[PDB]
Amino acid sequence: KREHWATRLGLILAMAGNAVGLGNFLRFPVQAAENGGGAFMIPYIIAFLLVGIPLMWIEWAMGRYGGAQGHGTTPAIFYLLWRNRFAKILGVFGLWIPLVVAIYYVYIESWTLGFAIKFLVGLVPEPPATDPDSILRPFKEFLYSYIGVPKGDEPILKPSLFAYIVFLITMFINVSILIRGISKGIERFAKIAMPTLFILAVFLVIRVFLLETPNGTAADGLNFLWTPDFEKLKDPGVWIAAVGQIFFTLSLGFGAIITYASYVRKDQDIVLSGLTAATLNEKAEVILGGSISIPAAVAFFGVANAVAIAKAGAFNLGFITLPAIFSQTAGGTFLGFLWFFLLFFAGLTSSIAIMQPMIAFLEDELKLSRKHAVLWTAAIVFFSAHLVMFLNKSLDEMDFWAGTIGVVFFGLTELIIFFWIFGADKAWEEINRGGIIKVPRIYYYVMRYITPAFLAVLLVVWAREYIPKIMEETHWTVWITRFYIIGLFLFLTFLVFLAERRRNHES
Ligand SMILES: CCCCCCCCO[C@@H]1O[C@H](CO)[C@@H](O)[C@H](O)[C@H]1O
Ligand SMILES: CCCCCCCCO[C@@H]1O[C@H](CO)[C@@H](O)[C@H](O)[C@H]1O
Ligand SMILES: CCCCCCCCO[C@@H]1O[C@H](CO)[C@@H](O)[C@H](O)[C@H]1O
Ligand SMILES: CCCCCCCCO[C@@H]1O[C@H](CO)[C@@H](O)[C@H](O)[C@H]1O
Repeated sequence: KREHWATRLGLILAMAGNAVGLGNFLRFPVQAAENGGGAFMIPYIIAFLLVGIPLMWIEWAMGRYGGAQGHGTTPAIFYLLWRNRFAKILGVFGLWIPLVVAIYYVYIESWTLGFAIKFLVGLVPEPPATDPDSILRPFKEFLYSYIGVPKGDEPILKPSLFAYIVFLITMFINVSILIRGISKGIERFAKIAMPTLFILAVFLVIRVFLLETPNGTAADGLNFLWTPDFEKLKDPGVWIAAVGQIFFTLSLGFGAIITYASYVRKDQDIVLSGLTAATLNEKAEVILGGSISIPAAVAFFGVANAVAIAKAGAFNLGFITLPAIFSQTAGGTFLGFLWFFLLFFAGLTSSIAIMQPMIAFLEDELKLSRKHAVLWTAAIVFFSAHLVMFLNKSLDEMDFWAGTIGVVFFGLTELIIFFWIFGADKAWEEINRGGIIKVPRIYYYVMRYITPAFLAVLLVVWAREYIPKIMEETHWTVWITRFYIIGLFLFLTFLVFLAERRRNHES
């Protein structure tokens, strides 16, 4: 009846693949540097222990629970968990979030593929020594020419022809994997991509470790992230930043886990498999990820400038700073190729995970073939992405409502539906059923009180500090993007309507 993962190992590597592309290498280093890396470890571990693990297991169980009844998607899974019309409209969010994220994410993934192509061939800017900004500016210009950034006032992006071609290639590659299916495509690619990612990261970590400059060494930069500033541990903002990173550490709230877990067999383990996968992502995020960006930056610019450059963001550190830092070292363009090849493969395992929920919806509810479901989903993403490519703050706008506010809000709804409405006793049985290991009794208290309290705190905080703080100082072109992604929610709600009408006719 339903597709299933062939092997336990490929399932875990596939699941681990979702979180890797969502800034695993870039986000964690920045959050630690802003909040004191050594000090930041304790909040990060508490959040991973009291938020990430419980929610991951909740998502795994909801996916597998729905997959037994033939549904991999939250409109139907919520309705099975909660027999109410409002659960179906709430489930639309769980389709909407991964779809909106995909609209701009695959485009960003294309940037790594294009940059990797340009670096491999050596078609990169070369700074002439040494001025911190004069090294950074020619690469900042390089990204802007690729994206088509205007002067600054204009809201129009003029993407390069090369960047458009690469976006098509990137989309075609996504389709090649997704069209093969769960085991022939996703699972086969994850068994190839994850080890390749591991070798590049380790290779990069060793290479970065050997970087030295009169401004500093890379070993000094590594020491900045493990020596604690215990005085910064008392700040509530560090705890707010720790919980938020965990969502990107494990790709919680994007719907990828649920849809993936729907192809887990009804009696297969989710307790050990999900715990292993979440451990893989955390180890890769801390060890491998938190050892390439910051240490290389500290070596070239010293500790002080590095924090000022780490405050420029995780994206400014990934496409401008690190390529400019590798630009000066021996074999540096090839190291930039490796860095960008790493990002692309990490993106590939993630872009296929957030496009699979829409593919599952068409198959499960509208009864489309995999071929048609993959192509139609590809068409919708490719078409909608023209908004992200040509409208200036459009990417930023989708990232906020879907990938920032949306995922955290949806994570709380998953908890309440499964553990409060569906029943905490029922949900506990569903989680631990078929488990190689069993969840400890303490997590029943955590999943029912601690985890929802932490999320509601993060939300109300992330709300008041982001949502209504500045609703008036955004340019008027943001309404274009808001109008479109609101139309997408109406489109999905109509499809859920059609799906019920066909299900009321198949009787
Ligand atoms: C395959 C479907 C094509 C849809 C066309 C989208 C609008 C065209 O897009 C433009 O194409 C030009 C070259 O063709 C590029 O130079 C421009 O960068 C790009 O903006
Ligand atoms: C692996 C393939 C990567 C994409 C290669 C296509 C690069 C498109 O690049 C374009 O090619 C044109 C020539 O036809 C030139 O006139 C344009 O200046 C150039 O931007
Ligand atoms: C595509 C047509 C959209 C029309 C835009 C809505 C009317 C303009 O609304 C604008 O919204 C901004 C929100 O940040 C405010 O800062 C501006 O003051 C306001 O003029
Ligand atoms: C913001 C919440 C409102 C978004 C638009 C929902 C209004 C449409 O209502 C929809 O009608 C359908 C009838 O079958 C039902 O399947 C859906 O559950 C219901 O949400």
